[PDB]
Amino acid sequence: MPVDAWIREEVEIPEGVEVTVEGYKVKVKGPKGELEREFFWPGIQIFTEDGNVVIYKDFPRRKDVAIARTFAAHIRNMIKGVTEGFTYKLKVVYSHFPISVKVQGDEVIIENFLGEKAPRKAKILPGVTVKVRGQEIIVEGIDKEAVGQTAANIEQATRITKWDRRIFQDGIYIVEKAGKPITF
RNA sequence: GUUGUCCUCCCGGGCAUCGCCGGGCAGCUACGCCGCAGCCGAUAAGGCCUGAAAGCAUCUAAGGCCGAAGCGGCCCCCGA
Repeated sequence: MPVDAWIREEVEIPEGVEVTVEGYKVKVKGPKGELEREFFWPGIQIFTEDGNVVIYKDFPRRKDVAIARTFAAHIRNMIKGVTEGFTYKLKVVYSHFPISVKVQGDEVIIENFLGEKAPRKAKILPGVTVKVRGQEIIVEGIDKEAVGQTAANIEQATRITKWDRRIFQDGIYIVEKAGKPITF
């Protein structure tokens, strides 16, 4: 099990992303927008030491080392968030009634969900943009977290739990996440 | 309207503890009429995102998104 005792990690940043700290809060600014996050752990200093952002605490514990690596991964997703967007594709597939998925406002509305005269809805955050092209639907946007939430909110609304789950199966599902979610 | 009886008595009255019966206004009542929301925020159970401990995976270990007739505002009653 991990041989740390400093504990100190180092996070590699290019010259194409600059990062500036002011307290225990990290802001990452690159070509395409910027994104700020708050990393909230107590007793840990996050600071920029030259070209590298370093996350450290003097007293190592098993719990602190997990938190340090999670924060380090968050900066990396932010880095590849501020260079280029993340794309998840979802497909709408249906059991009987053609099903019309359009974005009206800052919510996606789905109508003709099993012949329904009522909406199913899922929230679409401003950092994420949702475009519908036929019955492929693409959730796209700056940050991996924003993109992950927006896409998943769409699947859960349409989610079948009200009847049989092997025979009633109409709804829009996560065809791409970055593999094929999710099985046992 | 009407029985008995009293006033001589038509008229007009007493009493039988409203004499009894018939109608019914005001007023009071139902066996009458009229009125008595939504939404939101924060949460449960739950569904999940990112994501480690365990380079992967994972709804949780931190961060984050929703979500109860229940909880508050909203609402009704009292209140120098």
